[PDB]
Amino acid sequence: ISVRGLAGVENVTELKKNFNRHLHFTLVKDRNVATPRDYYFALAHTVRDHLVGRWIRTQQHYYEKDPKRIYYLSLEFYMGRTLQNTMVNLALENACDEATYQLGLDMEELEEIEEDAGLGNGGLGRLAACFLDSMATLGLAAYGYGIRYEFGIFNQKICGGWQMEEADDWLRYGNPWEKARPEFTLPVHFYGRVEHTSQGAKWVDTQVVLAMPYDTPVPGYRNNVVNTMRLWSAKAPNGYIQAVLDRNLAENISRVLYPNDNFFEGKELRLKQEYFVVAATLQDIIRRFKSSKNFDAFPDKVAIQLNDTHPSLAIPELMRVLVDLERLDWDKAWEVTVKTCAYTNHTVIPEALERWPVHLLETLLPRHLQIIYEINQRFLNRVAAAFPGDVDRLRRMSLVEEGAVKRINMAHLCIAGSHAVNGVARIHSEILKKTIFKDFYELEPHKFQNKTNGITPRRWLVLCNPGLAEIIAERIGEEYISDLDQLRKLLSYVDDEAFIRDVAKVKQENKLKFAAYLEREYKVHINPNSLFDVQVKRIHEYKRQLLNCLHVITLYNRIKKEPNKFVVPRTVMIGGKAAPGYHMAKMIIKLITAIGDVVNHDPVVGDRLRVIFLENYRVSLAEKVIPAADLSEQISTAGTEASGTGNMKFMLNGALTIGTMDGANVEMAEEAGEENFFIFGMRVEDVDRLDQRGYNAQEYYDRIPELRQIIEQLSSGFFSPKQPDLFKDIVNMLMHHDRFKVFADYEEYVKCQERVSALYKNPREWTRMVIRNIATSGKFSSDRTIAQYAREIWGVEPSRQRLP
Ligand SMILES: O=c1[nH]cnc2c1ncn2[C@@H]1O[C@H](COP(=O)(O)O)[C@@H](O)[C@H]1O
Ligand SMILES: COC(=O)N[C@]1(C(N)=O)O[C@H](CO)[C@@H](O)[C@H](O)[C@H]1O
Ligand SMILES: *Cc1c(COP(=O)(O)O)cnc(C)c1O
Repeated sequence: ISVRGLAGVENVTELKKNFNRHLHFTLVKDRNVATPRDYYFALAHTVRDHLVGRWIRTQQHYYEKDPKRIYYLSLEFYMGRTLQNTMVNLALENACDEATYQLGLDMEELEEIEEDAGLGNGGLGRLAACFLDSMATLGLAAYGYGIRYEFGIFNQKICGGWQMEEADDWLRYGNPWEKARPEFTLPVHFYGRVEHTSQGAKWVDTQVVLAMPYDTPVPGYRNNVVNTMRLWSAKAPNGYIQAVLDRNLAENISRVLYPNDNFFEGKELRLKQEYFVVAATLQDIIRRFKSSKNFDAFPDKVAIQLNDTHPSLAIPELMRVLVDLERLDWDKAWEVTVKTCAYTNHTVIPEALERWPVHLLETLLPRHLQIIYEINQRFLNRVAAAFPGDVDRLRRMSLVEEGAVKRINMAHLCIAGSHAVNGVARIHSEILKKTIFKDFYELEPHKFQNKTNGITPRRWLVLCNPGLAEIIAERIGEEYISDLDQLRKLLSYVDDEAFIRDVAKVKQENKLKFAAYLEREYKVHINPNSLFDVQVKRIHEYKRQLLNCLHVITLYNRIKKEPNKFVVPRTVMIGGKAAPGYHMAKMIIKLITAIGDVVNHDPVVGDRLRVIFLENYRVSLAEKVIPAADLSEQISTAGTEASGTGNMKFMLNGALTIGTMDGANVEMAEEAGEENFFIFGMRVEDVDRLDQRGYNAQEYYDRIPELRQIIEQLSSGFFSPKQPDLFKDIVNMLMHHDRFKVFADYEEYVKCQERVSALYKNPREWTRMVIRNIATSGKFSSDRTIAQYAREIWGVEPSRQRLP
């Protein structure tokens, strides 16, 4: 494969030399007892050596040049594995492949040893990771800042058809990429009280937790740029035994990632994590600023991007530093703060927005609450000046929410304290200005923007689908890898017989490889000559895995009704993690496995239909299953999925999409042409009209015989004979408390699925439509998204110029 680079003779020689050297000196092993794991580590250290010179030169270059610095703060960075990504970005893949082969090893088998760095829940976490990759590739002096969790998202086991959570001890064998930096450890304060003297305010009597940074290299695509991701680790400050044991209390701050996707859990520990990242990060930012070329120019030299409201405390924290410590007058400090910060909102689901009770804030961060109240007062003074007499607007826009439990609306704080606020897909950003943040948009229309998400073509095409990346390069070269819009050139081949044959060959190759993986690793057998119908994403009610479930049972029931009637064979795969405390999501996973239990063992169905639940869906699994997918399920209720990103890996990897007009699905359909998509169901307007007159699930049940049959099968125990009432909760929700209107999209979804099967019956036309999708996926590269952030928000110009 040409996109994988050269395997120079000297390079290969040197690599084998360093591989053996590391096995000896670093791993302290000898070939006779070395395990595949040992070899994986020897290769990883060998590959890591190649990043060092560039890492040092890059950071040195920024200190010398002093460009504006981009600080991307996030509580999640779902990086996945690093070995292949590093070889790809450094053009070492073929060289290492040859070197390892000459050493009698299979590089791919070695790659399977590496643990996914799973410091993320799903979309938002992965976006942070794609963004890091694009910022480096675009030559931006960007710094990823987060927290080094000891345990990322739990490993999902399925036992008896149910999800079981196991700690994700990803650091057991170490992390060869990161570099501990204990020398740059910083103090973070908690609790305490505030004193107002003659020098202003003073935060005193605080408890200290130390933040120790660990730096990870972030390589751009062959431009010799290696940026940094700095993750903070909590350390206790500098009878007796119990006192030493109690050091765990402070160190617990960075122990584990809260496993919630699109759900706010107001736990004090989570608040600590948020302030922890923010306080330490901002000390780094101020220090760099001071040793650069004073505060008037701070915004010209610093950009702080908030990945949702998670690190929103950065606003009052910056004000605290500027006012309490640097002694800037409030007004000036605020001007600087707003010009420095920008907020990215990723959801409209109300239960996902952060609203911290004021008592928690008053106790844990007394000075920050005082600063927040002052920010609010001045902000509401401006609202009042702009809309005199509009008292309810004041109440609505306030950073303070009034109930039994007074809370602080973190999103309102972010809008008030940021010069830019953006949504993550056109429809979502428009919805923001129309509903949720309408008052704010009216007060400051210019603050509001859109930055449609993207995914990186390196990990999500070149790494995961080398076969596809190769046939594409065969026709248009390699420029598209960091200029995805060039994929448009592929429209010239919709009628090219060789390309049509190869696109289909590549997909079938991936399907065989994926089938081999499931047999080997999970001992699951799937029919390779079936349509691979895939819905992989976190289990949620709004994502409607349940709708997928209704369809699957429909397919089963239709086959049983007319057994001799031909149907396009399908392997329906659903995978994803459920937050541990999310009851319905866990019941849904169980229904999925229970459906398979019946469907997969009915002799009449045979291999015409199979339903499997893919265990432990994570980034590394996404890289295997997405390239093998024929149909991509993106069926959230219109208006609920802010953007989605899995939708865009599927499109880029040759799968056709069946989905609603939600999030970026809208833009995806627009780019490819609705005739090349399988859009169905209610649009946002329809959902609202239903909400206006009231959603009554009974009407659909009463009017659709096939739906009725399925609900009665669930309620009577057809999918749980030993426990007839097992799914009563799902049925009750669907029939009476379905916020996401599953029944309302059932008929159109089943009809749309019929249309999917019809096209699949025509391999040639299925493939030509696929080509029209791949060819128009360019807009969804994260390089485009990031270039937009740079020019429209950060005020810096991206660049593809190589470093020496
Ligand atoms: O005072 C200094 N003298 C010379 N080089 C420096 C100095 N401070 C930082 N650097 C260089 O700039 C890099 C950037 O460090 P940082 O951005 O503060 O993490 C350092 O690793 C050094 O190469
Ligand atoms: C707190 O809000 C979120 O986490 N929002 C989400 C997500 N759950 O991943 O963010 C990602 C990245 O923007 C979006 O693609 C997705 O539709 C949205 O739901
Ligand atoms: C991309 C990705 C997600 C987000 O997928 P959506 O379908 O947009 O929710 C979640 N998990 C992993 C492992 C991903 O790679």
